[PDB]
Amino acid sequence: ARYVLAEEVDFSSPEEVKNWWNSGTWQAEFGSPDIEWNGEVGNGALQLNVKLPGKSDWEEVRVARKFERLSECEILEYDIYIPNVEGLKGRLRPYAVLNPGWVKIGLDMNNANVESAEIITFGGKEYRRFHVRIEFDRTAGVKELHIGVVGDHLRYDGPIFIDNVRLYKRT
Ligand SMILES: OC[C@H]1O[C@@H](O[C@H]2[C@H](O)[C@H](O)[C@H](O[C@H]3[C@H](O)[C@H](O)[C@H](O[C@H]4[C@H](O)[C@H](O)[C@H](O[C@H]5[C@H](O)[C@H](O)[C@H](O)O[C@@H]5CO)O[C@@H]4CO)O[C@@H]3CO)O[C@@H]2CO)[C@@H](O)[C@@H](O)[C@@H]1O
Ligand SMILES: [Ca+2]
Repeated sequence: ARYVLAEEVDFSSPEEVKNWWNSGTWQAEFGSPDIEWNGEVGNGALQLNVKLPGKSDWEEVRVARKFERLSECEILEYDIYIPNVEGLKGRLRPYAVLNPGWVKIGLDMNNANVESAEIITFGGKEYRRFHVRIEFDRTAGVKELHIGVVGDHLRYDGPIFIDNVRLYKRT
């Protein structure tokens, strides 16, 4: 099948951040501010301030945005960056959800142990980089994309960044 890019969010400007909201948590917490713009990471990225205790297999924080063409789309991609602090252990289990309908997509398709990760550099600082690619079916009536950042025995108190959110549809 062939696809074109329908929507893309690169967070080049802080005014994009108002389109995103905190859609909840599960066995994890947001700090304050929960979500903010960061202009160094990714030349602009969405910064989630999180606290994951690292005691269970599913410790989730979630952000969301409306996308008018979401019901026409079939592939989602995004990047997650985590500061390359020494000693971090555990697994990320990132996924996403389409709503209305709370349609969970990509469950356990992009899981990554943090210990053996690609790195990327911004501003002379290193970040662990995790790419997420999810295929799904055209889903009628959906209008919101929720991105779920999930830790699995990943004890971490600090920022996690999202960037390069891309949605593709068929030509
Ligand atoms: O407010 C918005 C929205 O929230 C809804 O509630 C959400 C809630 O906030 C959470 O996001 C919750 O999250 C669940 C995930 O969707 C998913 O179901 C996840 O499933 C995991 C599971 O926990 C477990 O880790 C499992 O591990 C397995 C593994 O699959 C394999 O079988 C292996 O062999 O065994 C292990 C161990 O058993 O893997 C699953 C993923 O594949 O569980 C999360 C915790 O429950 O989802 C809720 C919705 O279901 C609602 O309040 C809604 O009303 C509201 O709109
Ligand atoms: Ca960016």
